[PDB]
Amino acid sequence: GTAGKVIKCKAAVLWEQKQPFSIEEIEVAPPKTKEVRIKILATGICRTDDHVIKGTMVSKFPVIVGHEATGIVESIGEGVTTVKPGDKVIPLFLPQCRECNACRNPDGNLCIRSDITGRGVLADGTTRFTCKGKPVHHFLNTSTFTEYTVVDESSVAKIDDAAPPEKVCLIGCGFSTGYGAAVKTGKVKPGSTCVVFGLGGVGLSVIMGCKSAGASRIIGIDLNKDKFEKAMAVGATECISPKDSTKPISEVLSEMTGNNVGYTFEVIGHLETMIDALASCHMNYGTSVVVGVPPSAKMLTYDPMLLFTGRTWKGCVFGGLKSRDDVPKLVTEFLAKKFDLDQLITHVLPFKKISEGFELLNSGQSIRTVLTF
Amino acid sequence: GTAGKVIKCKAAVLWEQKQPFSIEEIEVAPPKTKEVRIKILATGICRTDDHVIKGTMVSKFPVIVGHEATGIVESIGEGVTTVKPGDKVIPLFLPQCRECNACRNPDGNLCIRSDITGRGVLADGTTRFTCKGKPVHHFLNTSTFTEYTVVDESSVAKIDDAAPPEKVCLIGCGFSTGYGAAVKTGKVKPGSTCVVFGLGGVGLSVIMGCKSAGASRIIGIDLNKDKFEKAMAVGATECISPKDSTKPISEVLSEMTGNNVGYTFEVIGHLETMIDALASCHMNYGTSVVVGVPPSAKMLTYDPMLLFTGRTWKGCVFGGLKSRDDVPKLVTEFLAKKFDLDQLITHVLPFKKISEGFELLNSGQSIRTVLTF
Amino acid sequence: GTAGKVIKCKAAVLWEQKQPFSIEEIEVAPPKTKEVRIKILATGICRTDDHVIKGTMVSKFPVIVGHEATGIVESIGEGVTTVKPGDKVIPLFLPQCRECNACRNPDGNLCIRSDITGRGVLADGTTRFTCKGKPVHHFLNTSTFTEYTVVDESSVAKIDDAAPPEKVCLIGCGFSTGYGAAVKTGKVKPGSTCVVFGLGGVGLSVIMGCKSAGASRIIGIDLNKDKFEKAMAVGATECISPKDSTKPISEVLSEMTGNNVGYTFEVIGHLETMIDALASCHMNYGTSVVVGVPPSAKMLTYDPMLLFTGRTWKGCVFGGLKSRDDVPKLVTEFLAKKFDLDQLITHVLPFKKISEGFELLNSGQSIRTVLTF
Amino acid sequence: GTAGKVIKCKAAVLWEQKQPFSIEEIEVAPPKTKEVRIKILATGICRTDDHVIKGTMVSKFPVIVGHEATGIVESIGEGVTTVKPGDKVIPLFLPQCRECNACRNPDGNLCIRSDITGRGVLADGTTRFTCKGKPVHHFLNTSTFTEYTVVDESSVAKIDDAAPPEKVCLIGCGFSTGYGAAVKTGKVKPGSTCVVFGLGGVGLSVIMGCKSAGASRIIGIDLNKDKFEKAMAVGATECISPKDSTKPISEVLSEMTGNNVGYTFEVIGHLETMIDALASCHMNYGTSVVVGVPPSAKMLTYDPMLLFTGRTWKGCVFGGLKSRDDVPKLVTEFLAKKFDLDQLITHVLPFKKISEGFELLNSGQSIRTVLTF
Ligand SMILES: NC(=O)c1ccc[n+]([C@@H]2O[C@H](COP(=O)([O-])OP(=O)(O)OC[C@H]3O[C@@H](n4cnc5c(N)ncnc54)[C@H](O)[C@@H]3O)[C@@H](O)[C@H]2O)c1
Ligand SMILES: NC(=O)c1ccc[n+]([C@@H]2O[C@H](COP(=O)([O-])OP(=O)(O)OC[C@H]3O[C@@H](n4cnc5c(N)ncnc54)[C@H](O)[C@@H]3O)[C@@H](O)[C@H]2O)c1
Ligand SMILES: NC(=O)c1ccc[n+]([C@@H]2O[C@H](COP(=O)([O-])OP(=O)(O)OC[C@H]3O[C@@H](n4cnc5c(N)ncnc54)[C@H](O)[C@@H]3O)[C@@H](O)[C@H]2O)c1
Ligand SMILES: NC(=O)c1ccc[n+]([C@@H]2O[C@H](COP(=O)([O-])OP(=O)(O)OC[C@H]3O[C@@H](n4cnc5c(N)ncnc54)[C@H](O)[C@@H]3O)[C@@H](O)[C@H]2O)c1
Ligand SMILES: C[As](C)(=O)[O-]
Ligand SMILES: C[As](C)(=O)[O-]
Ligand SMILES: C[As](C)(=O)[O-]
Ligand SMILES: C[As](C)(=O)[O-]
Ligand SMILES: C[As](C)(=O)[O-]
Ligand SMILES: [Zn+2]
Ligand SMILES: [Zn+2]
Ligand SMILES: [Zn+2]
Ligand SMILES: [Zn+2]
Ligand SMILES: [Zn+2]
Ligand SMILES: [Zn+2]
Ligand SMILES: [Zn+2]
Ligand SMILES: [Zn+2]
Ligand SMILES: [Zn+2]
Ligand SMILES: [Zn+2]
Ligand SMILES: [Zn+2]
Ligand SMILES: [Zn+2]
Ligand SMILES: [Zn+2]
Ligand SMILES: [Zn+2]
Ligand SMILES: [Zn+2]
Ligand SMILES: [Zn+2]
Ligand SMILES: [Zn+2]
Ligand SMILES: [Zn+2]
Ligand SMILES: [Zn+2]
Repeated sequence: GTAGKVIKCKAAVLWEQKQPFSIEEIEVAPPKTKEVRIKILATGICRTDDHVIKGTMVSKFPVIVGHEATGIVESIGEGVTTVKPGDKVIPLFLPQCRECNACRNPDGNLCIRSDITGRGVLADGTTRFTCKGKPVHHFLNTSTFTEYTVVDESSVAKIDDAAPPEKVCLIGCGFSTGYGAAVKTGKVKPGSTCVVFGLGGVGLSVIMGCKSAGASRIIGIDLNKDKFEKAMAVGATECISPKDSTKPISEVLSEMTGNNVGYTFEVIGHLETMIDALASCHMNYGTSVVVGVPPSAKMLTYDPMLLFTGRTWKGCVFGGLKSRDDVPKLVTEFLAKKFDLDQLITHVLPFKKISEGFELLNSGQSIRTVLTF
Repeated sequence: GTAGKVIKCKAAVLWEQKQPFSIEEIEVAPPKTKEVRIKILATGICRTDDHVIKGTMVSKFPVIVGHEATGIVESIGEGVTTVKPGDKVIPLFLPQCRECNACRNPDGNLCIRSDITGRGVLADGTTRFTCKGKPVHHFLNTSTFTEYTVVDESSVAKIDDAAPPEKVCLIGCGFSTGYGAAVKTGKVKPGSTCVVFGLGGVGLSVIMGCKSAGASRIIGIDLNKDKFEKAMAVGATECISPKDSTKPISEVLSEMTGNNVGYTFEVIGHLETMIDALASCHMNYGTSVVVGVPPSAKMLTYDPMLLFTGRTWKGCVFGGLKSRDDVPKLVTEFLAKKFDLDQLITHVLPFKKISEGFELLNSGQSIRTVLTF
Repeated sequence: GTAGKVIKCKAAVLWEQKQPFSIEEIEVAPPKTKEVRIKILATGICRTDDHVIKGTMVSKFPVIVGHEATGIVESIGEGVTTVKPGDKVIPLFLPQCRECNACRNPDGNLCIRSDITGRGVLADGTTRFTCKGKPVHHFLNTSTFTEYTVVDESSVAKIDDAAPPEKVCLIGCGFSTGYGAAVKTGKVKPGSTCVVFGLGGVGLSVIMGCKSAGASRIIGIDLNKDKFEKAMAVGATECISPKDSTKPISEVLSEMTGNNVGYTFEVIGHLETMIDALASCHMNYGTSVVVGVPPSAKMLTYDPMLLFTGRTWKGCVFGGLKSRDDVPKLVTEFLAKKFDLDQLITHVLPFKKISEGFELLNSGQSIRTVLTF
Repeated sequence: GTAGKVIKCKAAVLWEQKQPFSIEEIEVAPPKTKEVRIKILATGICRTDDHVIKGTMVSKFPVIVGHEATGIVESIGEGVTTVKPGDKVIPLFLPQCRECNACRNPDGNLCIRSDITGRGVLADGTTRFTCKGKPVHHFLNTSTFTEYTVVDESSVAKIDDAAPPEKVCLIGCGFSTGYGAAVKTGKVKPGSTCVVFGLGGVGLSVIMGCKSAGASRIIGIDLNKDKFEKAMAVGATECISPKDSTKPISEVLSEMTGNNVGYTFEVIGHLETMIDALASCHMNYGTSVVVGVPPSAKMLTYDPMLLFTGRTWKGCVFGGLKSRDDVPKLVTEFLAKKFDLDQLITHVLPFKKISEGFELLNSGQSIRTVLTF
C-alpha cells in the first residue's frame, strides 16, 4: 500500500523564476501529524500560478504551483479527524484553523496559516516534496500540479462524493473568489449597478455573483473584446473597453449611469485599474472591491480625496469565504444545479499539456483550463 | 425691523490666505427664495477653518469662515417652510436637499448641494456678503464668524429651543463628525478595539462614539501628551505617542492587542497618519476611517498589499450623518443627557477674541474654543 | 441588433382583476407602421394603475399597466418622423393625432385615440405583447411596467436629452394633470380661494398649479393627516380632514372662507367627494373640477340645485394639456427649474419591488414611488 | 293722491296649488323703508309661473305670482334714492343688493336676497298684500299679476322712459334669461355649433343669443313641431324632434354635426333632458348650460363619466345678469334695435284674460303672452 510509504509520482516542477515547466519525477513524503496526502483528480490553471512564473508573485524555488483542484484522500496523518482515506476533497490555499482571531471573527477569513509571504512550507515549517535529492516547495498551502500533494488538515475541505472533479475544482479558487467577491465582500444589493474590470475567469464569476444578488445593471470592462460574448451571456447587461473613449473610464461610467455606480470590482491585477475602479464607484456611497492580486513590491499612488468623500475601498481573499465552512456548501449548491461552472471551463486537457494551458491563458483564448489526471 | 432689509454688522473677514482675521463692518443682504438669515449666537473654532488661513484648503478671497454654530432665524426668505423667525437653528455645512441620489440613498449623505469645490456661494451661485464695496465669499454653505449669515433652507436644521447654543454648536461639525464617524460611518461593534489617531475636538468625539458603541478598548494616539488626560476622561482605555517607540506604530498596536485592532480613525489630516491608520487595523477584518481632511493637491502613496488582505478603508463627511434628520436628534440626545459636550469646550471667549481662539488651537492648548456674540 | 426583431424581456402582468402582479417573461413585437418601440428607464406608480387591480377601472386581461414613464427609443416603425432611435421620450397615454376635433380645438385635448373604454390595443386594433403564447393587452396607449413597449407615434413626446428619467416621468401623468388642472382647466385666477380634495401625487400637483396661478388661499383636504406637512410645503395655507367636524365639509369650507370658495378640485376618485367638492365651491360663481377618476359603472346621484344656482362643473383629463405640444415644453421648463418634481417623489425603488411600491401607496406612506429599470 | 295710503286694487290670486287663478280685490300696503310701490303696465306669462300652479315649484299660499313685467313707480318708501314716482322700471325677481359676495364678484349674479327658498316675502320678512283679511304672499321678490306691487329698492331697475312696456317686460325674465344664457353664461363662441333644447319663450331667446354670438349652427329641439317655424325665424339653422329617430338624441346630434356640438342649453325643465343635453355636447370640449328649472325635491342620477372626459356643465339664473346693471342696458340695446322682441310675443291680452294666456302656453299655441293693464 502507499500509506506510510513515500509516493513516487510525476509533478510539474519549476526550478527557477521565469523558466518553463519541467515535468519531473518526485517523491512525496507521507503525512505527518494532522496532515493529509491527496491524490489530485483535476486542477485548473488560475492566473495566480502564472504570476509565480512571471515573478510578480513571491515564491521560493523550486516550487510545485497549482492550488485550484479536487482530489481523493490517499492517506490521513496522525490525529486527523475531519477526513478518512477515500474521501473526495478540495485543497484549501486559504485555510481555516478555527482558532485564530480572523477565524473566530465572522467578518474575517484570512486564517493565520495563510501563506501570504511566500513561506512555501507546511505548518511545521518543512516541505513534503523531494526531487533529485533537493526539496521542492509548496504553493499557497497546496501545490496541485502534481499527482499527489500533502496539505495541513486546516487546508482540507471534505466535499460530496458525486461532485465532478473537473468542474467543482473551480470552487478551490476562481469561482468562489469572484462569486464571493460580490455576495460576501461587497455584498451587492438588489437593483444595484455594478462594474467589473477584467472579464477573465474570476471576472466572469463576479458577474455571476452580482446577478445572483439582484443587481439590475452589470457593466463588464475588458480590453479583449472577445471576452464580451461570454460576459454578456453571464450577466453583463453591457460591456465596454477603456480604449473606446479618450476620456477617463470613470467619467464614461458616470455618464452611462448618471453618476450612480454603487459597485466596482478590480479583477485584473493592475494598480492602474485599481485606481480606475475606485474612481468609478460613486464618490460617497460607492464601494470598490479589489479582487486582483497586485504585483509584488509595487506602491500605489492615488488621490486621497477620492476616498475622503465617502467611498469604501476593500480587498478580497477567496471571495470572503471561510474555506472549511463555505466550500463544502458551495459544492452542494452546484449539485443542486444552482450555478453553472461549465461556462467557465474553456479547455479540459491531460496534465502533460500543462505547457499548452499556460500558452492559452496567456493569449486570452481561454477562461479556465482544467488539467485532468 | 430688519426683515427685508440689508443688515450691517461685524464679521471676521479673511482678505487673503496666510493673513490674520480682520473684523470688518459688512453688509448681509436679505434672504432670497428659500434662504434663511440667521443671527449667530455661538460658533466653534474648527481645524478646517485654520486650513483656510494656512492655505491648505481651497477657497476664494475675501471670505468669511466658521461653519460650526448655533443661531436664531432672523428672517426667512420666500418659500421657506421648515423654519420661522425666532427659531433655534444650526446652519449646516453638509446640506440635505432630500432629493438627490446621496440624499435619497440610505447609505449616502454628501448632498449634491455640498460646496466640495470651494465655490463660496449659495445654491443660486451668488454671495450675500459685501464689505468695502466688495463681495465676500461664503464658506461651506455657512460662514459663522459673523453676526448674521444667510444659508439655503437645505442647510438649516431646526433644533430644540432649550438648547444651550454655546454647547450644541459643536453639533454643527466637531462632535457630530467624530461621534458619527464611529457609530455611523464605521459601525463600531461592541466589545471590539479601536484606535484613534488625533485627540483634538473631533478625535475626542470619536472616542465618545466608540464608547457609545460599546468598544472594550479605545486607544488614543497623539504626539501631544497633554491631550491624554482629556482623552481618558472621555472614554479612552489608554493613550500613547508614536515617539514612545522606534518600531512602527502598527506593530506596537498589533502587539498591544494580540493582533486585534478592529477599527482605526485618522482624525488629524496627514497622509502619513492616514497610511499609519490603515496599516494599524487588522489586515483582514479591520476597518480604517479617514476623518481628517487631506491637504489640497497631495497624492497618497501606500502599499496596495495593505488593502488586498481584506482591510476596509472608507472616507467620512460630517460623521456620515444626513444633516437635517440627524442634527436635531443629536441635540435631542444632548438634552436627554446621553453625552456631555462640556468636556470638549476648553474655552469660551467673546467673538472679538477670535485670534486668541486660533492661537490656542494652533498651540495645542485648547480642544474647542467657542466664540460668543 | 433588436430592430425588426421580437424582444424578450420581463414585464409586470396582471392576469385577472383583484390579483397581485406576476413578473413574467414576455415578447414585445417590433413596431409596425407609425409605431415606436421604447425601452423604459423609469415609471411612476399612479393610483389609476391600482384601480385596474381593484377592478374599478375597465380593462381587458391579461394586461400590462403603468403609464407615467420616461424612456429611450429602441426603434421606430415604418413611416415615423417625429422620433429616431436613441431619442429620449415620454410615452403619452393621451394621444395628440392633431387631426381630430378635440385636437383641432384649442380648448380640447381628448383625442379620438384616447382609450377611455378599456380597448387595450393600439390604433390598428392589435396587441404587441405575448406571454405564454397568449396576447397581453396594453393600457392607456402606453403600458410602462415592462422593459420594452410599443406606442403609436401619436402617443410619444420627444423630450430633451438632459431630462433625468426618474424625475420627468411625472410629466407623463401625475404632475401635468394636477398642475394643468389648476392652470389650464380651472384657469384659477389671482386672489382666488382654491380647495383641493386629496393630497396624494396629483392633489399636491394641483396645489402647485393653484399657487402658480395666484390663489391667495389654498386649502388642502385629506383623511390622512400625514399628508398635511407636504401639502403645506408645496403651497397649501391650511389643511383639514373631513373628520375634524360633524357639519358637512361644504359648511366648514363656507365658514372658513365666509362663503368665498372660488374653486374646488376633486383629486380622489369617489362619487361622494365629487359631490362634496361640488357643494363646496360658491353656489353661484364657484368652479368645481373633477380630476379623480370615477369608479367604472357607478352612477352619480346629486341635488340639481347645486348646479342650477350657477356652479360650473367640469371634468379634467391630463390637466387639459395637449400632449405632444405641452409635454416637451414642461420638460424644458423643468430643466429651467420652474417647478419642483422631487417634492412629489417620496420613494425611488427598483422595478422588481413593484408590489412594495403599491403597498406603500395603499398604506398611505408614499406620494409617488418611481420604479427604475 | 295714493302715496302713503293703502291701495285697493285687483290681482290674480292662487288660493292653493292645482287651482286656477281668482281675480280678487286686494289691499297693497304703502312702501316701507327702501321699498317701492309700482303700477304694473304689462306683465308676461313665464312657464315658471305655471310651475306654481302645477305644484312643481315651491310657494306658500295664497300667493300672487308673475315676475316678468314693466311698470311705473307710484310711490317710493323712506330712503329710496334710485327711483322716483313716475319713473319707468322693471321689477327684479333676481335682486342686486350690491353688497353680498355674488354682487361684488364680477362672475356672480345670484344676490343674497334672492328668494331661492320659496319665502314669498320682502327683505324685512313681511308681506304687503292683503285679500279677504288674510295676507297673500309675494312671488320671487316681485309679484306682478296685480295692478300694484311693492318690491325692495334692490329689486328695482330704472329703464329708459321711451321703452314699450308691453315688449320690454320680456327683459324681466324670459328674454334676458335665454339671451344671457348664450352670451354671458355659455359665452358661445363665433362659428360654433349650439343646440337648444326647448323652443319656448326662453329657448327662442337663447337662439337669439347664440345668433348674436355668431354661432354657425343652432339646432333647435322640441317635441312640438309647430314651434319650428318660429325657431327658424329667430335664428335656428334647423330643428328636429327627439321622436324623429329611435337612436339616442346625443348620437343623432353627433352624427348631424360630425361630433362637434360645442354648446347645449336645456330650456325645458326636465331632469331627463338636462342629461340628454349634457351627453349631447362634445364629451371633451362641450359646454351644457342648464336654464330650465328642475322640479323641486328631485334627485338627478347620471353617468359621471360624461363629466369626467372634460364637459363643462353649469347652471343659469337670469341668463347670468347682474339685474340692476344689466336690465337697463338690455332695454337700451333694445331701443338701439339690436334685437327684435316682437317675434317672442304671440299674444297680447288684457289682464282679465289671464286664464286664456295660461291655456295657450299649456297647449303649445303661444310663445310669450303679454297681459296688459
Ligand atoms: N484575491 C484572490 O483571492 C484571488 C483569487 C483568484 C484570483 N485572483 C487574482 O485575480 C486576477 C485575475 O484572475 P483570473 O484567473 O480571472 O485572470 P484572468 O487572466 O483570466 O483575467 C484577466 C482578465 O483581465 C483582462 N484584462 C487585463 N488587462 C486589462 C486591462 N488593462 N483592462 C481591462 N481588462 C484587462 C484580461 O483580458 C482578462 O480578461 C489575478 O490577479 C489573479 O491572481 C485573486
Ligand atoms: N470629515 C470631516 O467632516 C471633518 C469634520 C471636522 C473636522 N475635520 C478634520 O478633522 C481633523 C481634526 O480636526 P480637529 O478639529 O479635531 O483638529 P485639532 O487641531 O484639534 O486636532 C488635531 C490633533 O491631532 C494631533 N496631531 C497632529 N499631528 C499629529 C501626528 N502626526 N500624530 C498624532 N497626532 C497628531 C494634534 O496634537 C491635535 O491633538 C482635521 O483634518 C479637520 O480638518 C473633518
Ligand atoms: N384626470 C386624470 O387625468 C387623472 C390623472 C391622474 C390621476 N387621476 C386620478 O386622480 C385620483 C388621485 O390620483 P393620485 O395619483 O394623486 O392618488 P393618491 O392615492 O396618491 O391620492 C389619493 C389621496 O386622496 C386621499 N383620500 C382618499 N379618500 C379620501 C377621502 N375619503 N376624503 C378625503 N381624502 C381622501 C388619500 O388619502 C390620498 O391622500 C385618482 O382617481 C386617479 O385615478 C386622474
Ligand atoms: N333659469 C331661469 O333664470 C329661468 C328663467 C326663465 C325660465 N326658466 C325656466 O326655463 C324653462 C322653459 O321656460 P319657457 O318660459 O320658455 O317655457 P315654455 O313652455 O315656453 O317652453 C317649454 C318648451 O319645452 C318644450 N318641451 C317640453 N318637453 C319637451 C321635451 N321632452 N323635449 C323637447 N321639448 C319639450 C315645450 O314644447 C316648449 O316648447 C322652464 O323650466 C322655466 O321654469 C328659467
Ligand atoms: C378562462 As377565463 C375565467 O379567463 O375566461
Ligand atoms: C380575456 As381572458 C385571457 O381572461 O379569457
Ligand atoms: C374574459 As374574463 C371575465 O374570464 O377575464
Ligand atoms: C369628429 As372627431 C375625429 O373629433 O370625433
Ligand atoms: C332665418 As335663418 C338665420 O335660418 O337663415
Ligand atoms: Zn487562484
Ligand atoms: Zn485560522
Ligand atoms: Zn493589462
Ligand atoms: Zn469643521
Ligand atoms: Zn441632496
Ligand atoms: Zn468672487
Ligand atoms: Zn501633525
Ligand atoms: Zn485656558
Ligand atoms: Zn380571464
Ligand atoms: Zn395616472
Ligand atoms: Zn384579449
Ligand atoms: Zn386627435
Ligand atoms: Zn377615500
Ligand atoms: Zn427640491
Ligand atoms: Zn320667468
Ligand atoms: Zn347682493
Ligand atoms: Zn304666510
Ligand atoms: Zn316635457
Ligand atoms: Zn284658448
